[PDB]
Amino acid sequence: NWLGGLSRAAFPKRFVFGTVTSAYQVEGMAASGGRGPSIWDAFAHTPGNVAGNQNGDVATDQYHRYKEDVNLMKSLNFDAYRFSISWSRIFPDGEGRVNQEGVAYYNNLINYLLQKGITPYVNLYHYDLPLALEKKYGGWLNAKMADLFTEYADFCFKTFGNRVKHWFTFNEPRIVALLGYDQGTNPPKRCTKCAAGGNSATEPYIVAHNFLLSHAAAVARYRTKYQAAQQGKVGIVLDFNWYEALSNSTEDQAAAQRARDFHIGWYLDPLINGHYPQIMQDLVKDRLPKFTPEQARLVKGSADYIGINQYTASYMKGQQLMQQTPTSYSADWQVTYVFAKNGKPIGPQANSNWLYIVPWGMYGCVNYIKQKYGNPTVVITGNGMDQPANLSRDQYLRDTTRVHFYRSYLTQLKKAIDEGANVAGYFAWSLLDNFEWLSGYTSKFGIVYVDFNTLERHPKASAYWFRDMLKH
Ligand SMILES: OC[C@H]1O[C@@H](O[C@H]2[C@H](O)[C@@H](O)[C@H](O[C@H]3[C@H](O)[C@@H](O)[C@H](O[C@H]4[C@H](O)[C@@H](O)[C@H](O)O[C@@H]4CO)O[C@@H]3CO)O[C@@H]2CO)[C@H](O)[C@@H](O)[C@@H]1O
Ligand SMILES: OC[C@H]1O[C@@H](O[C@H]2[C@H](O)[C@@H](O)[C@H](O[C@H]3[C@H](O)[C@@H](O)[C@H](O[C@H]4[C@H](O)[C@@H](O)[C@H](O)O[C@@H]4CO)O[C@@H]3CO)O[C@@H]2CO)[C@H](O)[C@@H](O)[C@@H]1O
Ligand SMILES: [Zn+2]
Repeated sequence: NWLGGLSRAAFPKRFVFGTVTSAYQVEGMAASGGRGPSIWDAFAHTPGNVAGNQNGDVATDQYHRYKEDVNLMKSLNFDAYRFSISWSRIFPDGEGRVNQEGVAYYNNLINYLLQKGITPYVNLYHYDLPLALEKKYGGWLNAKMADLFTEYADFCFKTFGNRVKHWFTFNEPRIVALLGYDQGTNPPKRCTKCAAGGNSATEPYIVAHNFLLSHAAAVARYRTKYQAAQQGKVGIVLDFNWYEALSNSTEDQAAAQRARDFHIGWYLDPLINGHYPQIMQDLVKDRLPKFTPEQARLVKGSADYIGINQYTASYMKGQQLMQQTPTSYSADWQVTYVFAKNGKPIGPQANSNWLYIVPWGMYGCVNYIKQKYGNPTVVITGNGMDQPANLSRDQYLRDTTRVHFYRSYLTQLKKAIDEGANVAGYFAWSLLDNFEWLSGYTSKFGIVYVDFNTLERHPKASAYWFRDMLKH
C-alpha cells in the first residue's frame, strides 16, 4: 500500500499533523503593508548573496493568497499550521511604533485558520531580525536582545494570545549561530575572516547564550502575565540531525556523542537541565558564557514542548582529543564527518547537498531525546526534502522520492513513538515551494508546487499522500 500501513490510527489519539512555512520564505509584501526591513531583506538584496540574486520581495505571495493556502491545507486533512510572525511587519523598527496593517494581516490569518478548523502554531522569530535592531544594538551579540524580544513577545501574546494557544519563540538558533557567526554565510555575515567583522571562536557562543536568555525571558513574561487568562503554551524549535558512530570503537562512539552534545545538547541541556553540556564546558572553557544560578533557573524548564526539525544523519569518526588553539564553534567539536560505512553511502542526497535521505535518523534523534532528557514533550516541527531547479511542472508534481521520504521517515517516527517517545505532533516542511534562503527559488521543499512565474499552486503527489494518510 502506498501509505505503507500509515494512517491516523497508527499514531496516538489526538496526535497533531501540520505543515510549516516561515514569514520571509512565503509571505512576500516584504516592503509593503508597512513592513520594515529585516536583516534578510538587506542580505538578499545584495548582489551575489542568494542564488540568481533572488529575494523574498514577493516569494509565494501568501500575504494576498492566504485563504487559498488555508483552504488547501484543510482539503489535505491537516490539523494545524506552523507559521511565523515577521517581527518587522509588527514593529518596523523592532521597537516603538506598531504597524497596524501588519497586525491586521496576522489577525486575518489566525481568524481564517480557526474558522477552517486549523490550529495555529506560531513562531515569533524565524531568522528575520528587524534591520533597525541589527544596526542599533548589534543584534544577537547584545544581551539587550532579551528585553527587546520580550517586549515584542509581550505584544504578540496580548494581541493574539486569546486565540493562539501554541507558541514558539525561536527557529533553529544553532543555525543562526553557525551560519551567521561561525561560517559567516548567512546574515549578519560575521566570522573571523569576514568583512563585517567577527570571531568564529567566540560569537557563536555569545549568540546562542542570548537566544537562550531571550527565550527564558519571554516565557517568564508569558507565565507571569498571560498564562492564567490564556492557558496556552510556549516552546522553541531546535534543529537536530542524527550522528551515528562510524564504528563501535570508544573513539568513534565518543565522537558521535560529542557531535550530539555540540548540536542539540547546546540548547537542550540548558532548557532541560539548567547547564551547558559538560563536554562543551570542558572544551570551550572561557569562550562558553556561564549562566548565573538565577539565569540557569530561568532557562531550565522554560520550554513547554521541544520543537525538533529533523532532516538527516551523518557518520562520525573520532580522534584523540587534543589541546588546540581555538578557531571556531565547528572545529571545537573535534570530530570527522563521514558519509559512508562499509563502502556504502549513508543514503542518497536530495537537492540540498547536506540533506542525506536517512529515515532511521528520525528514530535515532527521537529515541535519543527520549532516553537522555527524561522523555520531554517533543513536536517534530519540520521534516521534508527538496527537488532541484528547472524541472517541468509535471516533474515537480510526480514527487515519488518525497512520497517515499515521508512514508519512511514517518514509519521511523512511529517506531519511536510505539517504543514510548513522548511525541505530540508532526509538521511537514513545507506546505509550499518557497524562498529557500541562500538557494533562493532553486530548492523546492513543498508538498504543493508553486509556479514562481504565475504564483499558481498545484498539489504534488506527496500532498495527496498526506490527504489519504490523514483522512478522518
Ligand atoms: O487525484 C488527484 C491527483 O492525484 C495525484 O496523486 C495520486 C498518485 O499519483 C497515485 O499514485 C495515488 O494512487 C493511490 C490511491 O490514491 C490509493 O487509494 C491506493 O491505496 C491502496 C493501496 O495501493 C493498496 O495496497 C491498499 O490495500 O488499498 C489502498 C486503498 O484502496 O494507492 C494508490 C497508489 O498505488 O493517488 C494519488 C491521489 O489520487 C496524481 O498524480 C494526479 O494524476 C491526480 O490528478
Ligand atoms: O532547509 C529547509 C528548511 O529547514 C530548516 O533549516 C535547515 C537549514 O536550511 C540548513 O541550512 C541546515 O543545514 C545544515 C545541516 O543540517 C548540517 O548537517 C550541516 O553540517 C555541516 C557542518 O556545518 C560542517 O562543519 C561540516 O563540514 O559539514 C556538515 C555536513 O554538510 O550544516 C548545514 C548548514 O549549511 O539544516 C537546517 C535543518 O537541519 C529551516 O527551518 C527552514 O527555514 C528551511 O527552509
Ligand atoms: Zn499579491
